[PDB]
Amino acid sequence: DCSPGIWQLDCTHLEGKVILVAVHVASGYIEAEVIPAETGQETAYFLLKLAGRWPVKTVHTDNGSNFTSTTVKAACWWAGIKQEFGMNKELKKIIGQVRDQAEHLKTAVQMAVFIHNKKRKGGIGGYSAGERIVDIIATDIQ
Amino acid sequence: DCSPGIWQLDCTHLEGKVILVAVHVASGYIEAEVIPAETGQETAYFLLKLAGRWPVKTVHTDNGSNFTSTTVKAACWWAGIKQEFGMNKELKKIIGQVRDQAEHLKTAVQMAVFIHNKKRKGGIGGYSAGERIVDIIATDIQ
Repeated sequence: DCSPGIWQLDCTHLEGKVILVAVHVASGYIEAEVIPAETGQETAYFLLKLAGRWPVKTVHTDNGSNFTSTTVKAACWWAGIKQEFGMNKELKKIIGQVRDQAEHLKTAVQMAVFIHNKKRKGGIGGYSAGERIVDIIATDIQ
Repeated sequence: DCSPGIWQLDCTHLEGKVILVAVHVASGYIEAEVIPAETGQETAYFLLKLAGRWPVKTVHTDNGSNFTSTTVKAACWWAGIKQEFGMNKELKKIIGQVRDQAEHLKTAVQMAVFIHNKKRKGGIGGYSAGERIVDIIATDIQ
C-alpha cells in the first residue's frame, strides 16, 4: 500500500488491559504487546523494539496525543523515526475466537497475531502478511 | 550458517534482572526482552511472539532444562516448533557501552539490539544481521 518504512501504531483496550498494536501498512503484518496502561514510557519502549527489528522510518497513529511525550520523542529521535505516514477489529475477532484456548489475554493476543500473520490470502499471489513484509523489505525498499 | 528456521534461545543475567535472548543462527539477527525471572511462562510467551513473526521451526538452547515445562511444550506444540537446531557477550558489551544514555536496562538492551542488528559487516556483501534475516527468509527458505 504505502512505503515499506511506514507503520501505524495504536492502542486497543480489552479486558481492562491495553493492547499496543503496530501494523506494517504495506503488508498487513501485525506486531502486538499487552501492557498495563497507555503511557509514553510503554509507547517509547515498543517503538525501540520495532525499530531494531524492521527499518522503521515513519509511524502514524489515529490519536496524535499518543506521541507528544518527551519519552516518545526521545525514542523516535534516537532511532531516527519521524511522525505521520511518510487490523484491530479483525485481530480483536481472532482474539475472541482463540481466548478459550489461551489461559491469559497475553497468550490469546500472541495467538491472534500468529494466526493473522500466517493466514495466506487465498487468491492471486496468495502470500501471508508475514511473507509480504519480508518480501517487501527484502527488495531493499525500506 | 544453518537452516533459516533455526533459532538459539538463552537467558542472560544483568543487574539482577534476566534478559531473554533469541538469535537467528543463520543471520546473527538478535531479538531480546528483559524479564523478572526465568520461568517457563515467560519462555513460552517469548516463543509465541517469535513464532508469529518469523517462520520458527526449531529452537536450540544451551540449557535444556529451559524447555522442560509443560508451559513451554504447550507453546511449542501450538506454534509447531520442535526442539534442537533442526551474540550474548557482544550484546552485553554494547549494552554496557550504551547503558549511560539509557535510563533503564530495558532501554539499553533494546538500544543494543538495534545497534547490533543495524551494524553492517564491513566487507564483501556487507549486510547487517537485520538485512540478512529478511533476505534469508525472503528467498522462501524458512
